[PDB]
Amino acid sequence: TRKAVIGYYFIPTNQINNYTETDTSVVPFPVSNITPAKAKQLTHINFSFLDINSNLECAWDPATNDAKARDVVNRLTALKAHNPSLRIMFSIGGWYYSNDLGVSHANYVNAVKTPASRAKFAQSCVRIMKDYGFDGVDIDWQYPQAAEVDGFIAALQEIRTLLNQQTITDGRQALPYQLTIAGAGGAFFLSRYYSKLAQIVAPLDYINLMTYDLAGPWEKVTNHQAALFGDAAGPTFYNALREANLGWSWEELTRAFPSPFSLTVDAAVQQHLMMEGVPSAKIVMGVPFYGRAFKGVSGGNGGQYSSHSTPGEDPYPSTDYWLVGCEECVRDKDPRIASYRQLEQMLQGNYGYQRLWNDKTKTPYLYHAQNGLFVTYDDAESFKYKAKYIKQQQLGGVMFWHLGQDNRNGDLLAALDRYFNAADYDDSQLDMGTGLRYTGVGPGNLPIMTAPAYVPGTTYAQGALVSYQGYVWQTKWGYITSAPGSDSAWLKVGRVA
Amino acid sequence: STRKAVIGYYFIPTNQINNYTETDTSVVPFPVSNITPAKAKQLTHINFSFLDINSNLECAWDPATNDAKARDVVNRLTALKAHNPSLRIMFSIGGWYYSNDLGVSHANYVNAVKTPASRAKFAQSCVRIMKDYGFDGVDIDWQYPQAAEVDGFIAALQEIRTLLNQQTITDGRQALPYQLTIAGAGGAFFLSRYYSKLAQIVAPLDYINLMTYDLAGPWEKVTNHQAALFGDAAGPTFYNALREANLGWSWEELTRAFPSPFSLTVDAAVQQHLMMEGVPSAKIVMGVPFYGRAFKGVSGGNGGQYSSHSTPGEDPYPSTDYWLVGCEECVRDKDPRIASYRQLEQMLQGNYGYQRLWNDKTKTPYLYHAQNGLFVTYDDAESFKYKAKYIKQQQLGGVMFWHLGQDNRNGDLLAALDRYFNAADYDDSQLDMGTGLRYTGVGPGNLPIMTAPAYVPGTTYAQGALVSYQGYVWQTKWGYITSAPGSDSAWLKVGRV
Repeated sequence: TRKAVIGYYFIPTNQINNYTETDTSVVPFPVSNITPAKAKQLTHINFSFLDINSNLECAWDPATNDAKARDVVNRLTALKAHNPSLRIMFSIGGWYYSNDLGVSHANYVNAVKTPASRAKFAQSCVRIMKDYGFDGVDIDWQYPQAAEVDGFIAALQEIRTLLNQQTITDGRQALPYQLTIAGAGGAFFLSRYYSKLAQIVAPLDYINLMTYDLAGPWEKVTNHQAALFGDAAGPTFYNALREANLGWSWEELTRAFPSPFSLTVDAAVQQHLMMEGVPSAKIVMGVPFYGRAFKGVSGGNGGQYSSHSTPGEDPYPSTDYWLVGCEECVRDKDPRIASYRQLEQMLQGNYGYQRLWNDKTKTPYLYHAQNGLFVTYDDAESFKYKAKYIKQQQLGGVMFWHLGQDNRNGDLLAALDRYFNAADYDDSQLDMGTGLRYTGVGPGNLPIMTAPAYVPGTTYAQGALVSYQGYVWQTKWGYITSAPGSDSAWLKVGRVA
Repeated sequence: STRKAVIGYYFIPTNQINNYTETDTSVVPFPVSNITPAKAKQLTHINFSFLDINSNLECAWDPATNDAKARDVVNRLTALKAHNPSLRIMFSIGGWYYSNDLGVSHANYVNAVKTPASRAKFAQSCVRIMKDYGFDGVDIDWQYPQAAEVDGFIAALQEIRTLLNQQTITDGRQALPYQLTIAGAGGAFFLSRYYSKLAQIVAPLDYINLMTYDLAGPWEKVTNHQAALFGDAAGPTFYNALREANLGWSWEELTRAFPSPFSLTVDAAVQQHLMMEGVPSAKIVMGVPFYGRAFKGVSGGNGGQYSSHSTPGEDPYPSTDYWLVGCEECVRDKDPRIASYRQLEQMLQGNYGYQRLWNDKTKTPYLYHAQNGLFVTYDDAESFKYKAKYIKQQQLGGVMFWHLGQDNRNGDLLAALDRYFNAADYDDSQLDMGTGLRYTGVGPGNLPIMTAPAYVPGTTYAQGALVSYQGYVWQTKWGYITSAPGSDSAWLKVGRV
């Protein structure tokens, strides 16, 4: 089955309102930059972002010129003429609109509250989808928590019911309307809804993991923002999933959530697979088409794992643009982030950067010795390892943020497509390295084990193993005269064949 | 100034009941007349033991019991009330022999609490037995109900409480109400069976009498004190079974409440009870042993403490070798592994080769026989000074002990307990409680009082920040916290306002 390749197309309201395909100082990335070749390389384009208004319905930002919005969407849906499998999805949410302190956060919480609100919200999503010509709905709430999760789940279920009926009504069985969400790619935010992952994923075609932004100026130590595997020399983090309302014992939590651990792409994927009922085929790995930069770093390890003097707040609080050669940073007023397009140009500009590679994390980084700069980013080489991981782990595919950040020729997208589909690419001998893998085991993903059946009336010593009611259990202490189950003395360690 | 409870077990095997006499210790070692008026005044409760739960699922005497003899023995005990208007003669149902998992009547306990009808019939039989023989309350000693049986056990106790309170009104006993108590586990391993529902178990009781002894024994590989008040870092430590109880707490919560490994001591048991919300200190009674446990084959260097040994742990004693030199009662009872304080005192004053030593951390005595390689852990009037001070400082309900027949002829241990609680001329203000290890877990029931600024919606908090909300003080487990305590898993309750 073809791997999904989901690329975000993000355009701010002011660019839609002044949309033009002949002035990059107004619209840096017009839809006309997406050629038939690029369209064939994508399976989904996530148009972003729509929002939820105070009337608790899906809607465009009110300042949007509707005619111009339709025109932009039309340019994207016209790409389907070049690829019969391509879907132009629309995404509702994003950090700015939906974060806890975001401008529309209350609308997300309130829309999912009751059967009536969820029905009204769900119907609005399908109305918008049909009115503008989209092929599916993507929800990007960053992120629901606590009492909001059950409502969020019911909302997704309702949208799924409505989309499925719309597929039949429209005779779209060959290209059914889809439903996806962008999910947390790190344990801190993931802990908010982790316990109910199976219910969240059930109504979805895919859950697109935001496996990037795992490092940044807001952290005290420089690090790779999207390491595939861990580097013991790099920083480690508290495993927040140990605090999710799971109802597991101390041993169970400890075995499932080693801590401290390496915040990596592999960690997020494995944390999702640890939960029962989350299929690998629905998990999509996200990758960044941009890098993050730090200043005031020390040499020694190429700027890796160093203290730094980079402002961590937003917006960038200063007027000094210190990322040498990054003119894009000047225009966007932030020297802490840059598109791959720009980073690649900086590499061809003889500006003093050295491209280095970490063979444990399988990601590149730039080090500017002279000025004390470190940049963590991804490229066609790190994507070889990530694509092989997607294949080996049987994931659904890849997602990326965002199309406008690829170089002009679209090389990163072309690479992803090549690694999944080209007859002339062979990664059978690609060595995945010895970087740290996430090895937690959840009572939801126990290995097959074999042990003698439990015998009532028997007294068991510490560490004894027995099979009982479908699982293999181990004693945590001695003189056990109780049967396996809720009784504190027994630990579920495997599944009986 | 509420009087501390002093609860002594009066245990009498059936054959002694059937051959009861107060003029021939060869047949009845400890007859009721040995409880002089002076001793009766020092007790608040005598727990007559043991009754059982029969196949009919009702409280009952041992079938081989001569009922007329039993009634006469009981009447002799209730006659003691003539010397102490506060004295209650309770009866205890259970004990290890009848109710342990592999015990002869275990099935009856599990079955008696299964349904509303089985419970009503069982509860009714307890009150009937109480009234018919003239007892003043019901003590249940099931060792011990398991997780699946706990809810039934709780409901049974609530039923008995309801019937007892009705009987108190019907009998005009407002001045000395009928009581309900249980003997509770004094070590974490057995306590973990019902720990999660401690509050519910304790609600219908006047007292929960902790069996804070037998914390060392031949079933353990390392010799140790069986009732250390506080811990000795040089002694063995144990796995904290409570972290595996069915609490539903988070990793941080479980970890801070249940350090592991830990020192199995009397203080640990008491503090573990106080950590639960709804368990009042006034209902907690500290058990103490009037007997010592002996080990053979110990080595030197620590006076016999913390040594490997060659003592059989099975019951009955699997040999005919009575190796506890000087212990005549051990031959009588065919078991050299247990000796009454009465017998130990005689062995000490004899010239048998024992040396009495004192561990100033655990605040308990022990005997070491250098010639034969023997170790004995026991309690005496000196260890009782520290335990009585602890009962007062911690505002516990009182003390319980097993058993009356093991005190010396002058009743010195019972007299000591009464002295430490009630003598106008005893002063323990200067008694040094030592530097032994205290149990430092913190749970919902013993959060320290603290102050912190009120939580403010919309504020972002760093790692370690403290706020007050809903009457508790909370601290963040990581950074960039954007929601409220009780809704965001990043907050840990660490104090009480």
